[PDB]
Amino acid sequence: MFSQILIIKPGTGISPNIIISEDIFPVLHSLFVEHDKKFGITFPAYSFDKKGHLGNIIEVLSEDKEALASLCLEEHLAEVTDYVKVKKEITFTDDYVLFKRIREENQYETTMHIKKKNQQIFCAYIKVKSASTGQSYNIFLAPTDIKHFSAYGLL
RNA sequence: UUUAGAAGGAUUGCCGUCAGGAAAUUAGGUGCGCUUAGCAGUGUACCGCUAGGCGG
Repeated sequence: MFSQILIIKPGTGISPNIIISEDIFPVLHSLFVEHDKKFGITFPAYSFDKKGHLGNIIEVLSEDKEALASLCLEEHLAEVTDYVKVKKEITFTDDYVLFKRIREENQYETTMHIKKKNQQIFCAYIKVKSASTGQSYNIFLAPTDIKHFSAYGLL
C-alpha cells in the first residue's frame, strides 16, 4: 500500500487546477476502471477551510505495492512533462488523508434552502466532463480518515 | 436636601391704490504631464436518482 509522487509544477502559465482537471483526472478516470479496486488519491496540502487549493503535489496511493505498476501513471502522463513530473519511487503509505465526495446540493431550478447548504462545499473543486451524456460539473473534496477509493478515487 | 415648592394667556380681525433704471466700454501675454503593469482569482457550480446521501 504505497504511493507515487506526481507534482504539478508551480508556475508554468496555466493554473494547477486546470492542469489536473484537464490532463490528470480524465487519465485517472480512464485508468481506474482498469484498476477495479481504485488505488487511492491523496492531495497533500489541501490547506485551510476558509480558502484552500487542492495543492501542488498529488500523491496517488494504492492498497498494494504492485498495483501501482499496473496502472502505470508514469509514461501515461508523459505529455505533461513540462507541467507534471512523475517521480519513480514507492513508499508504504498509510500516512496520508483519505478524500471524500461531499455532495454540494443542486440549483434552485433543478429541484432558499440551496444556498444554506451550498455555502459549505463551494469554498477543492476539480472539474469533470462526463464520459456519458455530457453535462459537466466540478466534484468537491474534503479531508477524512476512514482508511480503506471506489469510483474516481474517492471513497 | 438645588432663588426650594405652585401656576390655562386668551378671544376677534380686508393693507391698500400707482409707477421708464439708463447711457458707455480692448482682458491680455507665456508654457514638456510623465514613467509602469497577467483580467487574474479553477470562474464555475448539472444532469438525474419527503429529510438525508449518490452514477458521470
